Amino acid sequence: HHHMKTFHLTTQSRDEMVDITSQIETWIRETGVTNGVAIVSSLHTTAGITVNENADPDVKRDMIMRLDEVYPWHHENDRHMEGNTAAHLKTSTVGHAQTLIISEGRLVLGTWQGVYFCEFDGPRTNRKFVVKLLTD
Amino acid sequence: HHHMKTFHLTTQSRDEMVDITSQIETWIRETGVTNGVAIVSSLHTTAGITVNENADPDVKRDMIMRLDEVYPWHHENDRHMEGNTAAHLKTSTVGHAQTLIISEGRLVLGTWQGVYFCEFDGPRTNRKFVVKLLTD
Amino acid sequence: HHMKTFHLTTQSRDEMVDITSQIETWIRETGVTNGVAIVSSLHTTAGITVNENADPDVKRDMIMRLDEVYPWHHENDRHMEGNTAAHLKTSTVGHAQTLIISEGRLVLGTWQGVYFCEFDGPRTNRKFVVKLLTD
Ligand code: NA
Repeated sequence: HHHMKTFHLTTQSRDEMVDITSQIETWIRETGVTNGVAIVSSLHTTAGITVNENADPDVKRDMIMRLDEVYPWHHENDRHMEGNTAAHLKTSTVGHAQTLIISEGRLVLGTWQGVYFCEFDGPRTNRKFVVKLLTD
Repeated sequence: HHHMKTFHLTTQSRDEMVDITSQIETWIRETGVTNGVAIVSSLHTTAGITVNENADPDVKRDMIMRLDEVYPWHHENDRHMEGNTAAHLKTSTVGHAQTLIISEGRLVLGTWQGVYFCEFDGPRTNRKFVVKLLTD
Repeated sequence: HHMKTFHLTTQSRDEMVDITSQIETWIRETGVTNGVAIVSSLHTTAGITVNENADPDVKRDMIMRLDEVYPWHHENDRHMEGNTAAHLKTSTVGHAQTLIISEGRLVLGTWQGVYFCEFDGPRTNRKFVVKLLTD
């Protein structure tokens, strides 16, 4: 498996930030990797990956709200037939992937940092992200 | 071998998203790397790298259009007299670099993911990105 | 395992601090020649970016534009602490950046420097980490 695993999620609304930290960690533990990096990569162009505050759900609510204002869903100048241009912008804005450091078997994250799958075009039943580990 | 290759682009307009997936894949094949990661990095402060929809050109058109509204070219509060502040914002917003996973001698990309060089201050004759592979 | 923590004290709400030289000094001390460096903020309100390292007006303008895109005060914010805008700016530039190391130097274009982006200062003992992976 080359320390690579695909994870599956079902999302429940257009916009959703799903904390995936524990899934990543549990799987690092399973592989036995102690030091290196983890690449966490959405397989989608309308859902991304970010790191942000892990405790107050109002942070992620406010992130979703602000991004909805920065990139409104409807725009008169949009040409992309599918209608989900805003989700493509949001995905490129937070990133499709994040690179995390692994030290002594743990993700190197501050106390309040968690890893989120950022759904911008839900609800969808088939969402996926990949985690790939590289060891020192 | 260092598994690092630099690529040259000439861009033809202020804003341009150029699909560079083939350059990256071709270099992976040439190096014989089967599993690991690829770091794709712009050498510029006014062009970045992103992963987004790789089939409908209207996605790229709309991305450029939306970014132009988020970061208008002319802004009364700008101090940077060269006049390309907006390009600097766009570059930091999409990122100067992306990290991709390599599995079975190919990039791990979802169905519609491609890698784009995002020119925000063209046309320019000597744009560069670097592809660095790391092996398992 | 070539990982080091660095502390910074920031001096205003918004500050872009050039950390390039600090990263490069670590690399030189470890003797790592080729690989990658992962530069990662430990904070949800400060990020890491790569941008223009010569003209201070670029980073002034970056801070200004970000403050317009994500205004500090917003009637619809529910996060009562008041620093929502810092969270958005952090996710927008990124909490971390990956840099290539070649011949003991960061692979950076002429005007490219690495910045710690404070969006909720001034604070003491802001931190980032640098992890090196060698070929
Ligand atoms: Na970003």
